[PDB]
Amino acid sequence: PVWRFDDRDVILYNIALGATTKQLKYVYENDSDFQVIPTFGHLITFNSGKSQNSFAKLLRNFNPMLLLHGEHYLKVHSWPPPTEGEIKTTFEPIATTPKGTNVVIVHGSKSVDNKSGELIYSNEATYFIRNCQADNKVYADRPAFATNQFLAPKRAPDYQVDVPVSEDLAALYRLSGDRNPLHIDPNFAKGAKFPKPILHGMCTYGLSAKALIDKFGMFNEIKARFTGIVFPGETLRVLAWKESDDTIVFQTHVVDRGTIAINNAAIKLV
Amino acid sequence: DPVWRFDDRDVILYNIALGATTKQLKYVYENDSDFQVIPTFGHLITFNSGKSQNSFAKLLRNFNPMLLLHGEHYLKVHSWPPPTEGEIKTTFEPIATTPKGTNVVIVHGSKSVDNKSGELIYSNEATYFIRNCQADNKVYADRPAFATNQFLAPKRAPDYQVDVPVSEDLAALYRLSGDRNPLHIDPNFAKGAKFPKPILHGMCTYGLSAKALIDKFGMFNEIKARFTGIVFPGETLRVLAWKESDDTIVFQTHVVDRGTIAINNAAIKLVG
Repeated sequence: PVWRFDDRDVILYNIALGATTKQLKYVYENDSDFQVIPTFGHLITFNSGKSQNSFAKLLRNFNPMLLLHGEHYLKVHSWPPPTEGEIKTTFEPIATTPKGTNVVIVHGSKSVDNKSGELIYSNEATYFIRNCQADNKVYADRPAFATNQFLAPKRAPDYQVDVPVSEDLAALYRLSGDRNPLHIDPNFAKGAKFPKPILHGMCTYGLSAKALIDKFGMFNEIKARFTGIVFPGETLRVLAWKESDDTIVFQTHVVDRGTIAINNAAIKLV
Repeated sequence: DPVWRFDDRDVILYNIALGATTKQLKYVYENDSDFQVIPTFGHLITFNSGKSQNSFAKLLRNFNPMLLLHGEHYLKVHSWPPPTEGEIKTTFEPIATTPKGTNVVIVHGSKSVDNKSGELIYSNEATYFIRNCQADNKVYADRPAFATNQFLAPKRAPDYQVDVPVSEDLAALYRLSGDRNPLHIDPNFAKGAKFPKPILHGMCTYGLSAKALIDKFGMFNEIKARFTGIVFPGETLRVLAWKESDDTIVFQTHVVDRGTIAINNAAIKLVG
């Protein structure tokens, strides 16, 4: 499963996460510090054309409409990550945990440089699937950062920033690979008992990641739990605590409805 | 002859850069029943290949690519509606050349066909104005009347007007459609080309104008315009339009912030 990407993918993605023309490092391929926002590494999901669904063989009675992306963990192993090239992704289940009539699956991936074999990204996605059966198995150990609950300490946030979400952001963001109609088609969305189309959880995650970098600098590890929906046109509020020399704990709040979109989350600074 | 392979992603990215939003899913969602492309999309072969820029620098002397300015553009869509995906093959043929002092005015033509059928999709006539250059004085082919029509704005007040904000970040998005010229994003190159800061692509202004016109008047299959003034990211456009027959909408594009004219001598031909 090979994915060839270039500066156009990088810039399209960076802009979707709020990169501006003031930040030429994000939007301009000839800038001396031209760079990709590291959450870009998850996009192998949409460019590893069939292989991505390899966890399904371990499931029974699997209905895709009943699947939820509950957690995501990403690591960058080669700093800084590349802004162009060719990467090969290997997918492997990490764990399956039967829970009543449902299953929690942890699905792992590793993306390497296709012309040297150098490890670039790794991802661990946690999926929650209703009305599904599976074996109770553990295929691999997980990094501490991936399973850390990252509870916000009982003090004031060291940082707070508001991030308006364009009413049209999902329309742009989906060009990075995820075409799910839930994020764009009102008929589909309302048909699915949503008030209107929702923003991609990974876009919320990225937006959060970008905002945190503007303040705290770059990170090579990120983990978060998805706890609530976000609508385009709404405003996100990122609350952040500096919890070690290494580690920024955060939450992403939705101002307009007084909910929480991202919780149990942190980044590890380079 | 360069082969251009494009898909829904290119179309939506282009359409969004021209101000298309989720209020108009026909421009921004590929599974919309009316999914379509704003037809200026057909010009992109002008900037998105190497044989599109080296194929005319062929009668050029002392050419600097950074000293290039786009002066007029004509586009015709021959196959309606324009495809939202496919493979297109383009042939470039010189139309005319002229020295004007130490600079050079060049009219360069192109025809774009489907790569699977040989069917004519788009025709383009670009007019370039290049600073600090030198060339022969020549004329190689005839031109459609619509391309050389001066389309003088009628003396009456416009039949229609609308303002179009230009995001400070729009050139960064627009250039992803193919024209990477650093003049539109890098202050160093913009000043190298004698502008105070990066300028918006002439073709983005052109396309923003086209999009506003379509919203009011419907689809067109033929467009021509003269570029007469710079536009900076962050400024506000004003499209002025005059209905000049059941067929033809004459327009100008003004810059509200500085009281200048960015596009003049311009019109579209409405589809049937």
